Amino acid sequence: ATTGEAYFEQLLDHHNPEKGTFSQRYWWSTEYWGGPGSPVVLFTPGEVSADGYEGYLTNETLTGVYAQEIQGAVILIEHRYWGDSSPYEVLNAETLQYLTLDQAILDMTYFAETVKLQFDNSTRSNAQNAPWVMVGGSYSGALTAWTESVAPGTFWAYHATSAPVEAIYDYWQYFYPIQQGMAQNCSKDVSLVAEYVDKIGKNGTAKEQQALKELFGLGAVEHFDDFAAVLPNGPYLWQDNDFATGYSSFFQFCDAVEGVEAGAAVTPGPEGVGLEKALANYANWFNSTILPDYCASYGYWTDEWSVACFDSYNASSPIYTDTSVGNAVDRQWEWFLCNEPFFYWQDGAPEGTSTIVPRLVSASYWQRQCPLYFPETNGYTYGSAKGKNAATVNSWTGGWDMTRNTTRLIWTNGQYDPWRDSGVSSTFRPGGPLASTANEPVQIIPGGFHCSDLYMADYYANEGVKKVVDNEVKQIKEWVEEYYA
Ligand SMILES: *[C@@H]1O[C@H](CO)[C@@H](O[C@@H]2O[C@H](CO)[C@@H](OC3O[C@H](CO[C@H]4O[C@H](CO[C@H]5O[C@H](CO)[C@@H](O)[C@H](O)[C@@H]5O)[C@@H](O)[C@H](O[C@H]5O[C@H](CO)[C@@H](O)[C@H](O)[C@@H]5O[C@H]5O[C@H](CO)[C@@H](O)[C@H](O)[C@@H]5O)[C@@H]4O)[C@@H](O)[C@H](O[C@H]4O[C@H](CO)[C@@H](O)[C@H](O)[C@@H]4O[C@H]4O[C@H](CO)[C@@H](O)[C@H](O)[C@@H]4O[C@H]4O[C@H](CO)[C@@H](O)[C@H](O)[C@@H]4O)[C@@H]3O)[C@H](O)[C@H]2NC(C)=O)[C@H](O)[C@H]1NC(C)=O
Ligand SMILES: *[C@@H]1O[C@H](CO)[C@@H](O[C@H]2O[C@H](CO)[C@@H](O[C@H]3O[C@H](CO)[C@@H](O)[C@H](O)[C@@H]3O)[C@H](O)[C@H]2NC(C)=O)[C@H](O)[C@H]1NC(C)=O
Ligand SMILES: *[C@@H]1O[C@H](CO)[C@@H](O[C@H]2O[C@H](CO)[C@@H](O)[C@H](O)[C@H]2NC(C)=O)[C@H](O)[C@H]1NC(C)=O
Ligand SMILES: *[C@@H]1O[C@H](CO)[C@@H](O[C@H]2O[C@H](CO)[C@@H](O)[C@H](O)[C@H]2NC(C)=O)[C@H](O)[C@H]1NC(C)=O
Ligand SMILES: *[C@@H]1O[C@H](CO)[C@@H](O)[C@H](O)[C@H]1NC(C)=O
Ligand SMILES: *[C@@H]1O[C@H](CO)[C@@H](O)[C@H](O)[C@H]1NC(C)=O
Ligand SMILES: *[C@@H]1O[C@H](CO)[C@@H](O)[C@H](O)[C@H]1NC(C)=O
Repeated sequence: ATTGEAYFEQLLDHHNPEKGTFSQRYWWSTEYWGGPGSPVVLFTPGEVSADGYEGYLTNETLTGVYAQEIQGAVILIEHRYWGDSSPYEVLNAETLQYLTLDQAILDMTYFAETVKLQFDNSTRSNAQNAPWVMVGGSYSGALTAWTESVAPGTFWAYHATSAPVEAIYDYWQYFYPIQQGMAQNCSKDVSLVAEYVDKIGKNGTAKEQQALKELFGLGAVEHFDDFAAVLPNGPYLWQDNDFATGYSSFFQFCDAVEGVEAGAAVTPGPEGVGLEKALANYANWFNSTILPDYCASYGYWTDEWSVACFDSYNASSPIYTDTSVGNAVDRQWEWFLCNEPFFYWQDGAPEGTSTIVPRLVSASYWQRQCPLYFPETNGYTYGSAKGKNAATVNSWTGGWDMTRNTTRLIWTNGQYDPWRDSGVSSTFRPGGPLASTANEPVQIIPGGFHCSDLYMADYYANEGVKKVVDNEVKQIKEWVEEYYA
């Protein structure tokens, strides 16, 4: 009773049943369940082992809150090819061929119709006889949206928060919301430094380049674009923020760039400190607070001051060659990027557009790594090597244009979510950010980050988030009640 774990026999290839099944881990809770015929909330963590995600079964998360508000069960399902839910122990271009969006979608619908639940083994709790609500954020949010688009008729309702539904090759706009959200002074100074790094990369002497690398403690990094590629570590911490993280790693970064200590009486205004100070501060912040134990955290290395993990040009690096399901880099997600292909390459902005990341960090810098991760094996290669591209995925899914004709799907996006401009509220989406309708609601959380509505800590910290949560819960509750009308 109440909680449990089990294995579901998921179809390897939904288009060829006869190729067989594999074991896929899921967890359940009936804590708020009303009994046979009551609703069910389904959620996958997405691109990660499900270990330590048990919280999504409780009302400390939005999934548990939905369940509580509609008297439903809650099921956490581990995504295929992660954790204990991989059909193969070795992951290369051949074995990864069944890690595709299409498969992942049909997993969800097939599971909802097919699973034999321990808590109700009469089919009264399956999707045929009870309203299932699929919820997700980030990639899992996209999978949720993509399912409503590609495979409607199983789930009663869908909620996708921070969903990158549009595949984008040169996703320089990853950084644009960070640039909008950051302090004026930090934004300006980080920009200065990023542009200076471009300048030295292109038009500097060998000594100037060696010296610049020394400032960051990266004298030993061979390729100048590998060095440039570490600078985004600053802006990347924006993605770790929510409304309950306070003076987080990100805000420490900005303070370091501006050159002040936490709680300083005297701070610079919006003008900032300028290049000379900013560069010094940025380099020292990285050298002293980020570099130590950075490579060691991958497990493949152990020296505190190692720079081995920064080498994107070494084809033998364990980052590329570790084919195991438990690999440290999440090559499973890299597969989706190179194969589907999503790409989502996080780049410096085009000439003529202000950037907070060096232009030397380019789409090409990332695309070069795909064949290192996935060398041709038995004639099998990554999709984008056979000229599959962004348009390939978008034609089929609809991308951010799947919004034309939707049924009981609600969206949430964050004002300053790095993933915003790959989703329906992108400032760069043709027709503009998607206009909310009663049929297809979209809310943008003011000052929001990535999936800021999933954590109930954010509900209590922030009025904006509470507002948004109340609305979307009420919307799911109204839609769910309609099922029984
Ligand atoms: C120019 O450059 C400046 C330098 O970089 C730059 O400055 C800083 O700006 C950033 C951006 O806002 C500041 O960020 C944050 O800081 C907030 C915390 O502040 C206090 O604490 C820090 C750190 O110190 C302490 O803690 C450490 C250990 O953790 C100790 O070692 C230490 O002893 C301290 O206790 C400190 O730096 C701050 O200091 C200043 O402000 C105090 C007043 O509070 C002054 O006394 C002091 O002199 C400092 O100020 C001076 O600078 C300001 C300008 O910033 C001048 O006006 C002033 O005259 C002085 O010169 C504070 O002591 C932190 O809460 C912020 O985070 C919140 O928001 C983010 C973003 O949304 C959320 O992700 C996060 O979860 C958190 O959210 C919550 O609060 C929101 C309300 O803002 C709310 O919407 C949200 O829901 C959530 O709230 C709820 O939770 C709260 C608890 O977390 C709760 O209170 C609330 O009720 C809700 O429950 C953010 O991290 C950064 O601190 C500044 N750094 C400085 C000044 O040193 C400046 O902005 C740039 N300017 C321009 C124009 O570009
Ligand atoms: C920026 O990054 C550098 C590495 O790229 C850091 O360095 C060095 O770090 C330590 C600390 O100085 C040196 O080590 C020694 O530490 C022990 C401490 O007891 C000594 O007993 C012994 O002499 C060690 O050799 C490293 O050797 C040195 N590494 C390299 C490759 O130079 C540097 O500290 C860092 N700068 C900042 C400000 O953090
Ligand atoms: C979140 O869920 C918990 C656990 O179900 C809720 O907790 C408790 O509150 C119930 C309703 O008031 C009580 O009847 C239970 O005795 C109590 N359970 C436990 C284990 O402490 C909690 O209220 C929910 N949070 C909100 C804001 O509704
Ligand atoms: C490229 O990566 C490989 C694999 O990690 C590096 O390999 C090796 O070098 C280490 C550093 O001395 C040795 O300690 C390892 O035993 C060794 N491992 C293997 C599998 O060869 C290699 O040095 C890297 N090459 C460059 C030029 O950096
Ligand atoms: C369903 O569960 C009940 C629980 O007691 C069990 O007795 C019954 O045999 C189960 N039926 C089937 C068909 O598995
Ligand atoms: C480097 O030099 C070229 C040619 O003078 C110039 O047009 C360009 O702006 C410089 N590039 C960078 C990145 O600063
Ligand atoms: C929208 O889709 C529904 C369900 O597939 C369909 O029945 C309806 O006719 C469509 N409407 C439009 C305007 O395309």
